Amino acid sequence: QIRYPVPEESQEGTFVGNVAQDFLLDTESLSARRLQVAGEVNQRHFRVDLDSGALLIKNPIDREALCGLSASCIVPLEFVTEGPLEMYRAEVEIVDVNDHAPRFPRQQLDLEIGEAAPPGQRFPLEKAQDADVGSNSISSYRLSSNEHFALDVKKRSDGSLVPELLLEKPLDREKQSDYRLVLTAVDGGNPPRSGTAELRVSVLDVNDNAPAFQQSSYRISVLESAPAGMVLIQLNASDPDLGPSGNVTFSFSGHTPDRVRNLFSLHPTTGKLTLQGPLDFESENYYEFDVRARDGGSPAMEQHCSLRVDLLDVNDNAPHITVTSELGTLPESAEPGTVVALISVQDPDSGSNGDVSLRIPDHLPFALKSAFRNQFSLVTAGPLDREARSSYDIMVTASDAGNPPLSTHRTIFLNISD
Amino acid sequence: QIRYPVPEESQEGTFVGNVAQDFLLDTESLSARRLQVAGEVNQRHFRVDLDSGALLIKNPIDREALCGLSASCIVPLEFVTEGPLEMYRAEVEIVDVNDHAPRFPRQQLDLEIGEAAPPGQRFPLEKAQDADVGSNSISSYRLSSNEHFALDVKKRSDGSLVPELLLEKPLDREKQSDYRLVLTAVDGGNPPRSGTAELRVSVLDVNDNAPAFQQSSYRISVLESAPAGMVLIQLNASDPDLGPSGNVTFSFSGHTPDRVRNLFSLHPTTGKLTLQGPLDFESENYYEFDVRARDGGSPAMEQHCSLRVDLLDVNDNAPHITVTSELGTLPESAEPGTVVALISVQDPDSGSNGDVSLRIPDHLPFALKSAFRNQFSLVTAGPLDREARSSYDIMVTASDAGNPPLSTHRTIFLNISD
Ligand SMILES: *[C@@H]1O[C@H](CO[C@@H]2O[C@@H](C)[C@@H](O)[C@@H](O)[C@@H]2O)[C@@H](O[C@@H]2O[C@H](CO)[C@@H](O[C@@H]3O[C@H](CO[C@H]4O[C@H](CO)[C@@H](O)[C@H](O)[C@@H]4O)[C@@H](O)[C@H](O[C@H]4O[C@H](CO)[C@@H](O)[C@H](O)[C@@H]4O[C@@H]4O[C@H](CO)[C@@H](O[C@@H]5O[C@H](CO)[C@H](O)[C@H](O)[C@H]5O)[C@H](O)[C@H]4NC(C)=O)[C@@H]3O)[C@H](O)[C@H]2NC(C)=O)[C@H](O)[C@H]1NC(C)=O
Ligand SMILES: *[C@@H]1O[C@H](CO[C@@H]2O[C@@H](C)[C@@H](O)[C@@H](O)[C@@H]2O)[C@@H](O[C@@H]2O[C@H](CO)[C@@H](O[C@@H]3O[C@H](CO[C@H]4O[C@H](CO)[C@@H](O)[C@H](O)[C@@H]4O)[C@@H](O)[C@H](O[C@H]4O[C@H](CO)[C@@H](O)[C@H](O)[C@@H]4O[C@@H]4O[C@H](CO)[C@@H](O)[C@H](O)[C@H]4NC(C)=O)[C@@H]3O)[C@H](O)[C@H]2NC(C)=O)[C@H](O)[C@H]1NC(C)=O
Ligand SMILES: *[C@@H]1O[C@H](CO)[C@@H](O)[C@H](O)[C@H]1NC(C)=O
Ligand SMILES: *[C@@H]1O[C@H](CO)[C@@H](O)[C@H](O)[C@H]1NC(C)=O
Ligand SMILES: *[C@H]1O[C@H](CO)[C@@H](O)[C@H](O)[C@@H]1O
Ligand SMILES: *[C@H]1O[C@H](CO)[C@@H](O)[C@H](O)[C@@H]1O
Ligand SMILES: *[C@H]1O[C@H](CO)[C@@H](O)[C@H](O)[C@@H]1O
Ligand SMILES: *[C@H]1O[C@H](CO)[C@@H](O)[C@H](O)[C@@H]1O
Ligand SMILES: [Ca+2]
Ligand SMILES: [Ca+2]
Ligand SMILES: [Ca+2]
Ligand SMILES: [Ca+2]
Ligand SMILES: [Ca+2]
Ligand SMILES: [Ca+2]
Ligand SMILES: [Ca+2]
Ligand SMILES: [Ca+2]
Ligand SMILES: [Ca+2]
Ligand SMILES: [Ca+2]
Ligand SMILES: [Ca+2]
Ligand SMILES: [Ca+2]
Ligand SMILES: [Ca+2]
Ligand SMILES: [Ca+2]
Ligand SMILES: [Ca+2]
Ligand SMILES: [Ca+2]
Ligand SMILES: [Ca+2]
Ligand SMILES: [Ca+2]
Ligand SMILES: [Cl-]
Ligand SMILES: [Cl-]
Ligand SMILES: [Cl-]
Ligand SMILES: [Cl-]
Ligand SMILES: [Cl-]
Ligand SMILES: [Cl-]
Ligand SMILES: [Cl-]
Repeated sequence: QIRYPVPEESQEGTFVGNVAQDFLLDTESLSARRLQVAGEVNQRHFRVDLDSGALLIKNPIDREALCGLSASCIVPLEFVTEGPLEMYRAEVEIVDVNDHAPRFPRQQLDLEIGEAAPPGQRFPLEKAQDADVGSNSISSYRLSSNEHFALDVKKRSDGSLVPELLLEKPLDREKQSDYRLVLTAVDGGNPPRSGTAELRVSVLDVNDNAPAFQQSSYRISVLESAPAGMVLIQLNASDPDLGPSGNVTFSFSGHTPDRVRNLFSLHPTTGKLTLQGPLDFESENYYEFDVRARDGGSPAMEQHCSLRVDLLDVNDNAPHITVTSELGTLPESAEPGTVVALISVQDPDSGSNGDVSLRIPDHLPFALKSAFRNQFSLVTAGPLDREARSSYDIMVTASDAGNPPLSTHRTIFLNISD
Repeated sequence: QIRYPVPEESQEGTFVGNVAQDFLLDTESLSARRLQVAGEVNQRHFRVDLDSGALLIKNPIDREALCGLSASCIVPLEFVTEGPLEMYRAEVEIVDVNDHAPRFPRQQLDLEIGEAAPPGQRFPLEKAQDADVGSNSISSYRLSSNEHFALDVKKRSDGSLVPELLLEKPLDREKQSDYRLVLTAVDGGNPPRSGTAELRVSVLDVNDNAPAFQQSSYRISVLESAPAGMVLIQLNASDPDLGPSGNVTFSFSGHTPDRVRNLFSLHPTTGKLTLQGPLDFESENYYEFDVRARDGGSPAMEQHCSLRVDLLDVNDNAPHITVTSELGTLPESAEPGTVVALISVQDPDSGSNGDVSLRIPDHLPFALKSAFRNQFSLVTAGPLDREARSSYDIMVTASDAGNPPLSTHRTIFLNISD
C-alpha cells in the first residue's frame, strides 16, 4: 500500500507524492500514458501533473467534512493510464490540523439551584464542541475562581470530557442569591485554542428562617386602673425569606389559657397587645404567657416569645371599719376604762396603701386603745354625767397611708343612763 | 405574732393551737371569759373549745380555693372575750397537702416537624397542671427513651416549669415518619404523684430526593437491521418522596441533538426507549446521549443518565463488481497475458462480511491477476483460435466471507477476430 500523508486545508498545487515513480512509470511514457485520477469526486481534490508525474492537490480538502471524529482519515485513490489502459491504487492520509477552536453552542448558561442543595451534588453543564480529533480536540475545562463551586470533569465512553458543576460549600440565598461564573474549554493544540461561556447561577429561596423577635423576652408594667383598649406593647418580628415565607403574623400560643385571653388580645398584623378588660392587683399581680410569630409559608415556621405583664397597685380601696360589739347604753357611774365598742379595720391594698390608722376627736371623754394589729377598743377616758350630756355621737375616722390618704367615717351612738 | 400552722383538708376537731395560753388567759376563768372566734366566715372553719381554750378545726379548709398558687397562706383570726370585753388576734397558716396529681389538659398531643428541621430547634409542649404549691407542685418532666428528641425545661421566677421538645439529631422522613412518645410530669410529694400524656410527632416530607436510576449508565447493542418500534431498553428510576415529589417521568435532555431524536424515542411514563427509524452500521456505528428523570415536585428535581447504543454490523451488502474497462474484441494472434478487462470490487461491510474473493471457471483460457487491493485484471492464460471459438462468455463471481457468504455475478463478453 502506497500511503501519502498530506495535511488538510492545503493550498492548491500542494505536493502529495510522485505516483508515477511509485507506480514505476517511465517519464517519456508519462507524457504518453496520460496518467489521471479516476473517480468524479476525487478529481475535485487531486490532480496528476503530466510533466513530473506528481500527485497534487486540486481543491483544498476538509478532513472534518470527510471523516468527522474518526482518528484516521484515509482516502483510497485509483488512477488510469492509456497505452495500454491500466489502473493503479494508492492511499492518501489526511492529517488533521487545529482549525477548530472549542465553542459552546450557547455562551449564556443559566442554572437555578435550590438554597438547600447538599454539598457534593453535581449539576450538568453543556459541553463545548471541537470538531478536530487527537490532541487538537478539547483537552481540559476551567472554572473561574469562586468559593462555592468547583469543576468535576468526567470522561465518557469514547474519551470525550463531560464537565459538571460541583457544589463545594452550602448555599444561603439570604447571604448571596446570584453567582456569575466563566467556564472555559481549551484544546491541546499548539498553541492551544479555547472558548468560554458565561455561567449565571440563581439561588432559589427555601423557607429556612423562622421569624425573629426584636427582643428575646418582654416585661411590662401596667397600673391596675388602666382602661380597656390600651396598647401595652407592640411586638416586632422579621423574617428574611421571600414572599409569603417572609410574611410575619402574630398570635397567642396554642396552649394559652382563657384567663389570659380574657384580658389581652394581640393584633395579628401590627403585633399591638391591647387590654381587654378590668385588671385588679388584689386578685392577680402579674401574668406570664407566650406569644408566637408565624410566617405565611406552607408549612409555616414558628418562633415563640415570653411575655410578662406586671400590675402596679393603686389605692382604689378605702379602709373598711367593722364595729364588732357595741354597748349602746352606758351608766354614768361607769369607771374609766369601760369598753364601749370593739373596732376592727382592714384595707385590701398593699404596702402603705393598706396601712390603717384610727382616730376620734380629742375633746371627747373617750380614748382609743390597741393591743393587736388593726384592732381597737373604744373606752371611757373621763367621768360621765347624764345631766350634762345624755348621749354621745362618737365620730370614728379610719385612714390609710396612701398619697393622698383615703378615709372612712363611722359614728358610734352611745346613750347614757342614771 | 401568734401563728399556728395547720394542714389543709384536716378533719373536724383537729388541734390548731392553745390560743388561751398564748393570750395569757387565766386557766380558772375560761368558762367566764368565753373566748370565741369572731366573724361568720372564720366561724365556719374554726371554733374554740370552752373547757381547754384550744383552737380547733370545725369544717375542713381548702388551701387551693383560698390562696391559689401563692406560696404562703395565712388567715388572720379575731377572738372576743367578755368580762371585760376584749379582742385578740392570731394567724393560722394553712399548709398545703399533696391532694393534686399532675394532669395534662389534653392526653393527646400532636407535633408536625419538618423533615429538614435543624438540630437544636425547640418545639413548645403543653405543660401539665398541678394546683398544689411548693414541693407538692410539678418538679420534673420526663420523656420516654428515644434517639432524636430530648427535653429542655425552663424554670420561671415563681417555680413553674415550662417544657420544650428539643431536636437532638437530624430527621429523615424516608426512614421514619412517626414517633410515639410518652411525656411524664412528676411532683415532689411523698409519695410523688405524676400524670402522663401521649405525644405523636409526625415528620412532614420535603422534596429532598431526586430520582435514582438503577444503573449509573446503560450500554446497549443492537443489530443494524432491527425493525422500527423495537424496545431497546426500559429505564427504571425510583423516588422515595411523597406524592408528586416521588412521581418519576422520563425525557431526553434539553440539549439532545436532532439526529438522536430522529432515531430514538422515550416513553415518559414507562421509560421504554424505542427505535424510530432505519439504522445503518456503514454510516453510523454508535450514538451517545443523555436522558433525564424528573419528579413532579415544585420545583422539580432531576437526575441525568448517560446512554450509549452500539450498532452491530450485519452482512446486508453483497460485493459490488465494477468493470472499469473492457476490450470487447480481441485478435486470436495476441500473446498470452493480454489484459482483457479491468475489475474493481468493493463490499461496504466490515470484517469477514466485507472481504471479497474473485474467481472464474477453471477450463477457460483466462486468468485473474491482482497487483493492488481489490483490483483485478482479466488476462489471457492460453492460446486462442477463432475457428475453435469465436466468442467467450466469462462468468466472474465475487464472494464475501460472511456466513453464509453473499455472491455477485458479472459476465465479460469477448469477441475474437482474425
Ligand atoms: C426495568 O424494570 C423492568 C420491569 O422489572 C420488573 O417489574 C418491576 C415492576 C419489578 O417487579 C421488577 O422486579 C421486575 O423485574 C425490567 O423488565 C423485566 O426484565 C426481566 C428480565 O430482566 C423480565 O423477566 C422475564 O420475565 C419472563 C416472564 O414475563 C412474563 O410475565 C411478566 C410479568 O407478568 C410480563 O411483564 C411479561 O410481559 C411476560 O408476560 C420470564 O419468562 C423470564 O424468565 C425466563 O427467561 C430467563 C432468561 O431469558 C430465564 O433465566 C428464566 O429461567 C426463564 O426461562 C424460562 O423458564 C421456564 C421455567 O424454567 C421455562 O418454562 C419451562 O420450560 C421447560 C423446557 O425448557 C418445559 O417446557 C416446562 O414445562 C416449562 O415450564 C421457559 O422455557 C424459559 N424461557 C426461556 C426463554 O428460556 C424473565 O424472568 C421481565 O419480564 C421484564 N418485565 C417487564 C414488565 O417487561 C427491566 O429489565 C428493567 N430495566 C433494566 C435496564 O434493567
Ligand atoms: C416595634 O416597632 C415600632 C415601630 O418601629 C419604628 O418603625 C419601624 C418601621 C422601624 O423604622 C423602627 O426603626 C422604628 O422605630 C416601635 O414603635 C416606635 O417606637 C419608637 C420608640 O419607642 C417611637 O419613636 C418615637 O418617635 C417619636 C415621634 O413619633 C412621631 O412620628 C413618628 C414618625 O416619625 C410616628 O410613627 C409617631 O406616631 C409620631 O407621630 C419621637 O418624638 C420620639 O423621640 C422623642 O422622645 C424620645 C423619648 O421617648 C427621646 O429620647 C427623643 O430624643 C425625642 O425627644 C424629643 O426631642 C426633640 C428634639 O430634641 C424635642 O424637641 C422634643 O421635645 C422631645 N420629646 C420628648 C417627648 O422628649 C421617639 O423617637 C415611634 O414613635 C414608634 N413608632 C410607632 C409607629 O409606634 C416599637 O417601639 C417597637 N416595639 C418594641 C417593643 O420595641
Ligand atoms: C403579607 O400578607 C398581606 C396580606 O395578608 C399582604 O398585604 C402583605 O403585602 C404581605 N407582606 C408583608 C411584608 O406584609
Ligand atoms: C404519577 O401520577 C399519575 C397521575 O395519574 C398516576 O397515575 C401514577 O400512578 C403516579 N406514579 C406512580 C409511580 O404511582
Ligand atoms: C483560552 O485558553 C487558552 C489556553 O489557556 C488561551 O491560549 C486562549 O487565549 C484563551 O484564553
Ligand atoms: C468567555 O470570554 C469570552 C471572551 O473571550 C466571552 O465572549 C464569553 O462570553 C465568556 O465571558
Ligand atoms: C408518674 O411517676 C411517679 C413517680 O415516678 C409514679 O409513682 C407514678 O405511678 C407515675 O408513673
Ligand atoms: C401516660 O400513661 C398513662 C398510663 O399509665 C395513660 O393513662 C396516659 O394517658 C399516658 O399514656
Ligand atoms: Ca477542516
Ligand atoms: Ca481539523
Ligand atoms: Ca481544536
Ligand atoms: Ca438561608
Ligand atoms: Ca431562605
Ligand atoms: Ca420564613
Ligand atoms: Ca383593685
Ligand atoms: Ca389596689
Ligand atoms: Ca387603701
Ligand atoms: Ca385542697
Ligand atoms: Ca401535687
Ligand atoms: Ca394542695
Ligand atoms: Ca429525607
Ligand atoms: Ca423527602
Ligand atoms: Ca423527589
Ligand atoms: Ca447497512
Ligand atoms: Ca452492514
Ligand atoms: Ca458483505
Ligand atoms: Cl479538565
Ligand atoms: Cl389566637
Ligand atoms: Cl360593722
Ligand atoms: Cl355611721
Ligand atoms: Cl383572764
Ligand atoms: Cl368559737
Ligand atoms: Cl425537668
